[PDB]
Amino acid sequence: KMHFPRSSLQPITTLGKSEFGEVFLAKAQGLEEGVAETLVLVKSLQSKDEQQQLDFRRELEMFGKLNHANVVRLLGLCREAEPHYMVLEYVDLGDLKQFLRISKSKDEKLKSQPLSTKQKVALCTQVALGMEHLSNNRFVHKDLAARNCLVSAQRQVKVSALGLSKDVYNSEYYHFRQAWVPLRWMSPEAILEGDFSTKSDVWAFGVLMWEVFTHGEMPHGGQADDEVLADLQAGKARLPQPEGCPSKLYRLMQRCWALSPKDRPSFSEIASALGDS
Repeated sequence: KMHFPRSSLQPITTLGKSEFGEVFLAKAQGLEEGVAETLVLVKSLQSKDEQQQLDFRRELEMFGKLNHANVVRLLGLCREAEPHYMVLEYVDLGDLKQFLRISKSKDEKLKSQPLSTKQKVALCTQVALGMEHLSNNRFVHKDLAARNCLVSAQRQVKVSALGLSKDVYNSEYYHFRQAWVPLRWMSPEAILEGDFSTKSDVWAFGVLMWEVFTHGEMPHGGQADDEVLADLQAGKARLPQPEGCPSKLYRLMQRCWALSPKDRPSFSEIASALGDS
């Protein structure tokens, strides 16, 4: 495909483990013309299980096909030998969730740089633009959340797919029907029927906006996974309005959480709604 020699990868930091394998940062020598070494994100496929092989292929096909400022690029593939690697574009900072939590500590006495409403909207708009492109290209992400978005030091956002469910973000994944699913970001049809669509990505986007407006708080924090699932089954799952979130944008969040996927806004509609602000 877009073959890259693994011999030009110098591992720098292990980020964590996904259901596919290890996720690590590396310096990629002579990856882009002009630049000597490019810091990249590497996903390995250490699982020879059928489902994981198909998911790894699904991700590299998606990133390989998409081309947008708010979506990470597929920079290389190492499928010439074992284990296989997916080489993705990285950032100078890290994931969006980490950025949100560092911006505003729960301890008011610590130094902080809280995001203004304008800054929060700018982060949301960039994700909506990246997701509008992804969905325009008939793809379904299935794991949209702040942990899976990347941000630079100047708040430029890119939709990615890290899925560090085994360690770093193990608290955001739930053991359900023999799989580790992102429970607190899932619409009822996606988790209870396995029905994933652009509209299940719309529900997840609603949750992501909530994560931004709370400076990265856990959705339904203080409720155990089992309670979250039972509330979702009963149609009682309701994220509260964060303080500092305008009424207009919370109602938009609420329409993303419509029970029927047919009543949720499309990404083009969300990108426009965010533009009024």
